[PDB]
Amino acid sequence: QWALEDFEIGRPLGKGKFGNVYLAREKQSKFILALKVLFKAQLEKAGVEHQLRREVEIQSHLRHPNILRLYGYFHDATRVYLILEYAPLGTVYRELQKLSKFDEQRTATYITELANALSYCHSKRVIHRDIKPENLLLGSAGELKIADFGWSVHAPSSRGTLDYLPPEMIEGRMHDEKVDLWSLGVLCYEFLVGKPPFEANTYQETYKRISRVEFTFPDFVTEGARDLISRLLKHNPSQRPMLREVLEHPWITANSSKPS
Ligand SMILES: Nc1ncnc2c1ncn2[C@@H]1O[C@H](COP(=O)(O)OP(=O)(O)O)[C@@H](O)[C@H]1O
Ligand SMILES: CC(C)[C@]12C[C@](O)(c3ccccc3CN1)N(C1CC1)C2=O
Ligand SMILES: [Mg+2]
Ligand SMILES: [Mg+2]
Repeated sequence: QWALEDFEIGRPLGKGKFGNVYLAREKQSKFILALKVLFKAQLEKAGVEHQLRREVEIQSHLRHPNILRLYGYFHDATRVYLILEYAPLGTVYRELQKLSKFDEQRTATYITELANALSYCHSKRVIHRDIKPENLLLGSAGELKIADFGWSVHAPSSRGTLDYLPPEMIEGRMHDEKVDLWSLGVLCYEFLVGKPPFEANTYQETYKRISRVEFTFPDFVTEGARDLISRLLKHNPSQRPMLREVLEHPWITANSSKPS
């Protein structure tokens, strides 16, 4: 159906490991969108065909305002093209670099939107497994949108930076929905502080800090945020709260600008 000739390509939006993402306009409708370009040789050498199929399959059937739409795909002799919803306000990653850290209200609002999207996913027993700032995008009204479903699967299951991964996943053990709850805790901390809680200089040390759950709070982190973050970052996945508990947490309801 679709081919390259149906699109006018514009400025580069961002780069990933495989993805090279461009602004584009569909010629006949003038529909503005983002084109994620992937190199077949690279996908082949890495052997990640199965991940790309999951990305296309999962994300094209999901329908939630806080989840980035994927409309379709095509391919030519050297490349694959994913047709995505364009997110005009950029990444949460960029916004964090701009401001250093977020206040409590901005943080709590992002966490609610995230918890809302993750709740929809887990209801279908879909787990994302790669929640982090560069994969969280912003809409025209500044609303958060989860993207990059390359690592997602159907729980239960086995299998760059370790910073967002829970102990059971890094230790090669088995995992479920609770992995996304650990990542949610890591994100809440990084939003308020400016860096992720287990960050270190080497892969080897980061691994040690994650598996031992070694993190501390700066003085300016309030009691409420401390309580929520400490509940999310439990070694034992079953001890981690449910998304409903997160959305009803006193610190969240006191500071968030959006509902569940
Ligand atoms: N729909 C989009 N709108 C705006 N920017 C995007 C969009 N998709 C991706 N980007 C930018 O391109 C980067 C890489 O995209 P991503 O799909 O995460 O690739 P990868 O799977 O290689 O990580 C993102 O971090 C973001 O900066
Ligand atoms: C025609 C065929 C060879 C294929 C199928 C493929 O696995 C795939 C997977 C998800 C989405 C699109 C496509 C494109 N067509 N693949 C990419 C190299 C991974 C191809 O080149
Ligand atoms: Mg990505
Ligand atoms: Mg990916």
